[PDB]
Amino acid sequence: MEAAHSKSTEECLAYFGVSETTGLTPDQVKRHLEKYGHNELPAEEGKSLWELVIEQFEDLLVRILLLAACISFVLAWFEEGEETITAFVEPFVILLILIANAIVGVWQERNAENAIEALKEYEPEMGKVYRADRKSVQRIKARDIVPGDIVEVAVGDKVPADIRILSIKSTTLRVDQSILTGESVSVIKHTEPVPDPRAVNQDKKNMLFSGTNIAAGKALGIVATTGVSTEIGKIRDQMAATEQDKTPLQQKLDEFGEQLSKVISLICVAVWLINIGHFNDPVHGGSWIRGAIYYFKIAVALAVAAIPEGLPAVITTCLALGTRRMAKKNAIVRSLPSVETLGCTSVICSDKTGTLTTNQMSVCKMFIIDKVDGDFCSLNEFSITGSTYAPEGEVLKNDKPIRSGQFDGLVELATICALCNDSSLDFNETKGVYEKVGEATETALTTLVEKMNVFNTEVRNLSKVERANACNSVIRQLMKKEFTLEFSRDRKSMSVYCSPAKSSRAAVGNKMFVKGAPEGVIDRCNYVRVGTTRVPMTGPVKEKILSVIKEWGTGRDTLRCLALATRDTPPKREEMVLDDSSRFMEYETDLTFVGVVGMLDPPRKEVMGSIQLCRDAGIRVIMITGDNKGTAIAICRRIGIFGENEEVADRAYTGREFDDLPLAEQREACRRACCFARVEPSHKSKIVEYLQSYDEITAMTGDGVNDAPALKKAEIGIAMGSGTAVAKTASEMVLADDNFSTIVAAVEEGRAIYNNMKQFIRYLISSNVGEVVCIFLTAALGLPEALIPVQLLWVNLVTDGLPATALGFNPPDLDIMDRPPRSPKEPLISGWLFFRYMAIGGYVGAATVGAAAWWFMYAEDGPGVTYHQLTHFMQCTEDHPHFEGLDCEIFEAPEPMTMALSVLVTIEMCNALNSLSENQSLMRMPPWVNIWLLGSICLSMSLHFLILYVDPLPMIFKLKALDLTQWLMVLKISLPVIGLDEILKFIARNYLEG
Ligand SMILES: Nc1ncnc2c1ncn2[C@@H]1O[C@H](COP(=O)(O)OP(=O)(O)O)[C@@H](O)[C@H]1O
Ligand code: ALF
Ligand SMILES: [Ca+2]
Ligand SMILES: [Ca+2]
Ligand SMILES: [K+]
Ligand SMILES: [Mg+2]
Ligand SMILES: [Mg+2]
Repeated sequence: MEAAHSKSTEECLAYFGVSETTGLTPDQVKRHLEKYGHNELPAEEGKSLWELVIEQFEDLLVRILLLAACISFVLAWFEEGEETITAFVEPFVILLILIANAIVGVWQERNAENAIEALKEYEPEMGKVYRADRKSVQRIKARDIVPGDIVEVAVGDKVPADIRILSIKSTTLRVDQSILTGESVSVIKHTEPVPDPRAVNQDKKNMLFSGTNIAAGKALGIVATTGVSTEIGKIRDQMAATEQDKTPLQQKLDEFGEQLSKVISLICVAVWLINIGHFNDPVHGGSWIRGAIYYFKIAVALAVAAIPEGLPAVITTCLALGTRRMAKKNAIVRSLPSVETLGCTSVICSDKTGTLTTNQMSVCKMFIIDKVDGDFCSLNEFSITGSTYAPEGEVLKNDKPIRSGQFDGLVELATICALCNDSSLDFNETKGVYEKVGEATETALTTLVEKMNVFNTEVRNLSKVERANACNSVIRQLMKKEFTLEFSRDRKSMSVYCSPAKSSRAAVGNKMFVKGAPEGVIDRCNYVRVGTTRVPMTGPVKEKILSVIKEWGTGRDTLRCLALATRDTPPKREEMVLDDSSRFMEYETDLTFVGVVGMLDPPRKEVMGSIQLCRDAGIRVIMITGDNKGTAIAICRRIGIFGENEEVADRAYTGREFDDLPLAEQREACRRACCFARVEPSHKSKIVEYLQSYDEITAMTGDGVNDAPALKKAEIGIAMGSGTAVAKTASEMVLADDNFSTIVAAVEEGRAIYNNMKQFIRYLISSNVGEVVCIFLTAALGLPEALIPVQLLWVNLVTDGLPATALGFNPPDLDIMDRPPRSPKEPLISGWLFFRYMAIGGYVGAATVGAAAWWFMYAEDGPGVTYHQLTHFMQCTEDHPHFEGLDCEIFEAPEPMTMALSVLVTIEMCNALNSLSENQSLMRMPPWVNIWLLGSICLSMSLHFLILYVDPLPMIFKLKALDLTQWLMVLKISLPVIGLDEILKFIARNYLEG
């Protein structure tokens, strides 16, 4: 606990009784835990109140049905309806379907959040600290850090706790603290005291807040506060939902449901108009109000029917369900649209180092100069065993193990690697493995030096903890590190200014030690070290040096190379201005070349596969990396971006080559090229922008801070679990797995959600069109009514519920990942599908009217009215326009009506079976692909039998239907709807378009 940023570095140190370079003792940590608790926020809890999630009423179309239930509650309250109790059923036939869908949505949401919180909580967040028990920085669960330990944080890192900056290791420290202050651009810090106890966070320029991100630099601090006392910890409970509006496809279907409300309204008012000619008929006693309320009831019931009340839930669900599956593949979705968007992605740009490759770097080859004599130049090459970051392995020259201290050239090589390095190693006592701290490239150097052991230091007798940095530390004693010129990607190198260590001999020379991408560094060398000697750089030498790099980079190990050099006579520090990062390169000139290291960095197993799948899915994959063009192309081949032999001249480019081109041609290069190399963070962004200028959906994959811009710019930003917090922050998705395959899976899933949405819509429209076709085909053709207000509410309850919501659990179509991506601006409803909705809608409307007619005319229990309906309904009371005045009222017979209602349900349930797949056959995609659907259907059929045969019920609705033969008819009329769509799918398949 420390109230102050306004006290000096010293004061804070003294406050906790801590040696700045060593950090807390075990016993100091034991106390501070007890006195302050773990560094975490208890919260973790309650993201939605059981109630909250229930209130996914409030939606577009659900509020309509909600209203509809009130009028039925009020029309019932005035003693009537048409029958007395039949009016108190009405409201529950409407609420029921609503409750059902609500239950499922709520369930899927709860399951999703659980699954997500399982994934997020899985891998523990780690911090880096100096503590007294270990000389080198060590990594602990952030949870364990307490006020008063020395914390190290560098570029990319999430600040783990609220920290008072003690010492800035780079020329600058830049923090992205948007999450706290809203401050959108990164901001500069210093280590000087900020006197005002009052001062706002923005003015605490010597502090670093838990949850912010280091955008540039490296720093050392002492922790002031942790857990709930944390500046961000105080404010959590609060905010008006920095939470959010719905997803593009959600807004699309919403707009589609808005204008389906239009059309249904019209057909509804139309029912009420097309009738009310029947608003004087004997049935409601001819009153000049009664049958206007009745046909108003027919309208409303028809609206509730036609309306897809479950559309808002089924999207919500397919979404939550998509998330739940992504979480099961260890992918964290930070932003809902990510799966649907990724669904129609035509291009996946991707970083290389740590993203496409494993980022488990090992130095396996290195060389220095051996002989230089005129046009002859020769190198001492070396091999290094050990693939891992473990200091165990040996240097080989000519298959024989050497003692690197034998070669002065290697002594300097080791010296630079050690000194020009912001990273180190830590040995995990539990996992029992040597882990990097800071960047892999840099750490590889660290582990290299330990292997080279150039001062023959005695290490056989050291713990695995001590052995980690021993040889490095030895070098650190040999030279004092005045300051460092942080690595920056423009010059593609990094520097370190040093003076000799004891101050034993003042002015025997300061040095700068340099490491960097070989082409730039070698260009800034005028000399070439030969052992302890120096000689002028020359063409033949450069050509030699470079060719062996080309060799290693392009070879079968595809080595990642770094050149190392010393500046023998640096500027005086006084002539050096550190404020301006753009002078660092000139400072790094007049160099002496020492040598080269080549690094092994294997491509991930899963990658080549995923790329193949993208090809098939019509998706492009571009590599975009700061690394050398040689090695980047070599790796593309190894990954399958390029085949092992292809002129690539026209479709791999460096940054320079790319910038050399005119804008027009840059844009076009992006369309054919798959490999961009030696490229800055601005370029990654620009390339993505270019792709986006073909109105395509672009995804960026990456691990590093140099990916954030592109990660942000892209439609979907996918960050590695292993990578930086800043890359993760700029992302919509995070592979905690680091498993590239999930990207493809995620594509497939977004594709499937779309297709599931489609099938739902097809199912409802076509079916509910038939329900409407039906009522208008009677009223026009001039028949007795086929259904009543509650009978309409019944087909609705039982066709528009779980059989529909179920489609959302349809499996992926069989060819889903074999057609190219959908353009995002495609007509939601295809002209051709609109037709298919009508074909089906028409058969359904006609099959249900034809059913009641068949009861009347052809049926043996029905009166034998024979063809021509006997031509009207006029008959009325006893024996009229005497046209076989044989039977009196048979109209109002429940039999014809309950016939139709049973064809409607049965047939609707049939073309749900067509809605397992857009254009696939029940022969290839059978009904048992979706069991959930089949259950729902039984539940409906089941519910529909109940209503018919449990003896109070049929009165509330209508008389039952002769099991044995009437059903055989219902089924005979309804089954063909399947045969119809299945020809219609045959059309769209065996002719094709989309
Ligand atoms: N810490 C460092 N110090 C000096 N040079 C580096 C360092 N890290 C990387 N480099 C060099 O700078 C280049 C640019 O790195 P970057 O832009 O991050 O792309 P990538 O890491 O994928 O190569 C690398 O290819 C490597 O040659
Ligand atoms: F890991 Al890279 F460019 F390939 F930063
Ligand atoms: Ca409905
Ligand atoms: Ca329906
Ligand atoms: K983005
Ligand atoms: Mg990377
Ligand atoms: Mg990198």
